[PDB]
Amino acid sequence: SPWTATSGSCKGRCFELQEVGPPDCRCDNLCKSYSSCCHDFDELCLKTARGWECTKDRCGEVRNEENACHCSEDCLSRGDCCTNYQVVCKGESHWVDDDCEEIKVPECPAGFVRPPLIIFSVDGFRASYMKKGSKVMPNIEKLRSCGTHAPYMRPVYPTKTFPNLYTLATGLYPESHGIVGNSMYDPVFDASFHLRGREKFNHRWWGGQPLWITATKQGVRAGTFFWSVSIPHERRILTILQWLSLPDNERPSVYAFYSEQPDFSGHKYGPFGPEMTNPLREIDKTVGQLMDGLKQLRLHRCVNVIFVGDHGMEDVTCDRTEFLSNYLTNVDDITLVPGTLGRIRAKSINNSKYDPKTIIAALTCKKPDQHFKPYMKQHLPKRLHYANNRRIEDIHLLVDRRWHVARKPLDVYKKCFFQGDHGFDNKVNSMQTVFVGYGPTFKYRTKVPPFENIELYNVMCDLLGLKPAPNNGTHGSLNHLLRTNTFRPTMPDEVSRPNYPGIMYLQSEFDLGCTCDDKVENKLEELNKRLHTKGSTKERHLLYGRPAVLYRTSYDILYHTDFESGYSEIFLMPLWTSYTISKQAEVSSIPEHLTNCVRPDVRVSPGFSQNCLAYKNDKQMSYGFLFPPYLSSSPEAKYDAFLVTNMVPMYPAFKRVWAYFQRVLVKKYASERNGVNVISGPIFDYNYDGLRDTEDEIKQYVEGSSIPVPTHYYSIITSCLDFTQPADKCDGPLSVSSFILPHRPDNDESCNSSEDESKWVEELMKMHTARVRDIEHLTGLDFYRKTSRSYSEILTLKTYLHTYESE
Ligand SMILES: *[C@@H]1O[C@H](CO)[C@@H](O[C@@H]2O[C@H](CO)[C@@H](O[C@@H]3O[C@H](CO[C@H]4O[C@H](CO)[C@@H](O)[C@H](O[C@H]5O[C@H](CO)[C@@H](O)[C@H](O)[C@@H]5O[C@H]5O[C@H](CO)[C@@H](O)[C@H](O)[C@@H]5O)[C@@H]4O)[C@@H](O)[C@H](O[C@H]4O[C@H](CO)[C@@H](O)[C@H](O)[C@@H]4O[C@H]4O[C@H](CO)[C@@H](O)[C@H](O)[C@@H]4O)[C@@H]3O)[C@H](O)[C@H]2NC(C)=O)[C@H](O)[C@H]1NC(C)=O
Ligand SMILES: N#Cc1cc(Cl)cc2c1C[C@@H](Nc1ncc(C(=O)N3CCC34COC4)cn1)C2
Ligand SMILES: [Ca+2]
Ligand SMILES: [Ca+2]
Ligand SMILES: [K+]
Ligand code: NA
Ligand SMILES: [Zn+2]
Repeated sequence: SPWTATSGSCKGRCFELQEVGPPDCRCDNLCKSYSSCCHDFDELCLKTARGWECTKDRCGEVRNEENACHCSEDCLSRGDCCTNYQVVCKGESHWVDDDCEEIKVPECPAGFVRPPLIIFSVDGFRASYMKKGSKVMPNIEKLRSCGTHAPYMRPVYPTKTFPNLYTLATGLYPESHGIVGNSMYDPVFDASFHLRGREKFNHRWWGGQPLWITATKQGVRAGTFFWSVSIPHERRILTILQWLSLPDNERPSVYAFYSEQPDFSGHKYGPFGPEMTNPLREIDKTVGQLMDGLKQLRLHRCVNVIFVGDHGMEDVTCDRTEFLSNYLTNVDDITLVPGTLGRIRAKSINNSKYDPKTIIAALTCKKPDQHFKPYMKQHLPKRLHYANNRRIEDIHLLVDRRWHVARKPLDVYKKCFFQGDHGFDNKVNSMQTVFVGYGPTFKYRTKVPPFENIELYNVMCDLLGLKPAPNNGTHGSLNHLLRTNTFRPTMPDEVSRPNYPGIMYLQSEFDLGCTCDDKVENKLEELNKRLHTKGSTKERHLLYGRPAVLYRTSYDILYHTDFESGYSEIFLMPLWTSYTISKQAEVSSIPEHLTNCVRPDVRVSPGFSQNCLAYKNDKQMSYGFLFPPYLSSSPEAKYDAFLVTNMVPMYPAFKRVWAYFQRVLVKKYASERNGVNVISGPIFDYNYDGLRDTEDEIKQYVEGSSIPVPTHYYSIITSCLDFTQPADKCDGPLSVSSFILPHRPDNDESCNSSEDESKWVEELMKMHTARVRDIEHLTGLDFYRKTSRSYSEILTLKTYLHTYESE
């Protein structure tokens, strides 16, 4: 390691805020972790004498600087009283014993320019501990009941510690901030990141801009967020309280506490082992020390406190391990990053025999109850946002909750007794964690719906008056947590205006190789057809306004009896198709005579249309329709569903999924939700960056054509939250579920796909559930432009994820 001159001194420097560089010895809260503290750091900065609590006998003692904390009359002015000083010595109450009283305005001491923010972060604090441990956590239960709380907060994938803490700090997905696991190899650096050792302290791992840097760059001082493991929790609290006693111009406005518990014990004992009660009690006692200490400093109605976890904890035992050696012939030629997720790469880049395709195949649906599923990273559910980083191996194993994956059996017993772990898919209930906000800027006695931890950075910025660095939150989506300091964004400006084409082409101008048995012949209904094509039913089918197109392109709005679309002249297909299905709608067949019907659209030039010949010649690719012919309002309207402008390229394997969605599931949802509005369309994300591809990024076309092949198909399914009102006459808040289905040429993902669609398609769709915001990123469209609802409410709706977990 680098040389440090430990012969310097921490006198007058204990828990200094500014870092000093090698070779200078350190006195900060992380110095122990770098083995670089000055020789007298323990003696001066980690005093322990007489413990952490005042007692009657110590009240008004002569100050003894040796003591861990003080009970002398000068201690409040020095800022170093034991947290219970005023209770024991001055007849005050513990904070927890005081009634909840609304904090309508900050009540801060003179010299405080803004309410400080204290983040109280807890590792492995599973969401359900707030109910199941409530009898042993009175301080936490008071924060929860009196402040603003969610029933749970969704972590990021993988549900590991450093990825989640750093997402809290940055607002970024792991793929963007770079901490993609607790273990990583970076092929460009040729460097490895591990929990143990020095490499993880190198700045090149840590991307984005974390909150303490955002603060500092904008003139807001920060406490150092990382605490060496051996610093007792009592000392971390005392350190924060001492910093809060610094002069105004020296004093931070943002702070973080961290606890390794309950994660540490949860690994040993399982999430609900009897041994878990004590760690929860201890954390609660720490919270009480903080709050008593704030009360002493007259800050308990001034500071905003966030109580937040990184991830939950699941029951996992050594016996529930899958071994790759039971699947692969070649297990010595791979490197596996193991555990609650798998990542596989070649052991040697000089091995020309390594082949990811044969590895995937050998891992796919090989054992009936197989407890992991292999994916190429681009095929992972888009909601995980887990692909666009060179540190993420191409081959990924999604491991079932309660299981591990390992390379060989000896890997498990050459080192177990553990009973808990985490890392699984971030929709899994056991992985959910906690959020409580308490203070003047948060709401009083308020429950908010579950939300994702990527959203918190923005809020913490709002709490501190900071402009957030660019991040993956949706700023304004959490305004409903806040009494004040809301962020009031404007809707993005539409970049491309639509064309509204009329009838401009004769049938014979088209030479598309299409056919349709549609030659059948009325002045009464002549006018009706013309009205429908000029948009007379658009209010029924486009319920929340046209989506706005946020990039430069050429597209047409096309109206029909049963659906409206925004048709791209560049991609030769809709960007979006919008239609409403009432609870009373009937499903019908595709008539025998229309099975292979495709019809030219006389509003759209031959040159801006798909053609049927390309599909005939492309022996791998077929086609489907975005507005489903099955849900036509009448036999005559059904002809509109067969327009070439409603056609999209679909692999036969995918058509099985799509047809079941369209013929069975849409009507099921309309029945259950009292009507639904559906917006469906293609997505192109060939570079797996979560963002709309430009034309030049497209890697596959329908053979012999310029018709690009989507990587995914989306649908956004909206109805009235009050399901006593039909989707098309909803006066209040909305309810949404969405999906982003991978457009794959096989159903290998679905191990039961040989069975009828009723046994597997809906399961696939649930796995590929999505937020509206995910679709916005992937399409460059902006939805819900014209509703009766507040914009912040709509932002919340766009971040909603339908998870399909139990309670
Ligand atoms: C979630 O939120 C985040 C944040 O808003 C979104 O990420 C942004 O998306 C942008 C598009 O993908 C991306 O913009 C690019 O930035 C390039 C330079 O970036 C550097 O500087 C910024 C600013 O300080 C910094 O944040 C970057 O940090 C990344 O890289 C470092 C390593 O150096 C990492 O430590 C860090 O974690 C982060 O890595 C992540 O992003 C990079 C991409 O930058 C990925 O590769 C990583 O895997 C990881 O995900 C950088 O230090 C900039 O140079 C780009 O400009 C090109 O594009 C335009 C397009 O027209 C073109 O005109 C330009 O000429 C240029 O092209 C030329 O270079 C091409 C690339 O080599 C070349 O092929 C061409 O031929 C051209 O010569 C571009 O603007 C932005 O960096 C990230 N920011 C972050 C923090 O990740 C993210 O999209 C959101 N996610 C979702 C789903 O919404
Ligand atoms: N990023 C981030 C972030 C974001 C928020 Cl909102 C709060 C906090 C954080 C960070 C956290 N402090 C914290 N985390 C981990 C550790 C830890 O593990 N350490 C220190 C040495 C070892 C490495 O192995 C043992 C210590 N301290 C408090
Ligand atoms: Ca953790
Ligand atoms: Ca893309
Ligand atoms: K074909
Ligand atoms: Na299958
Ligand atoms: Zn852990």
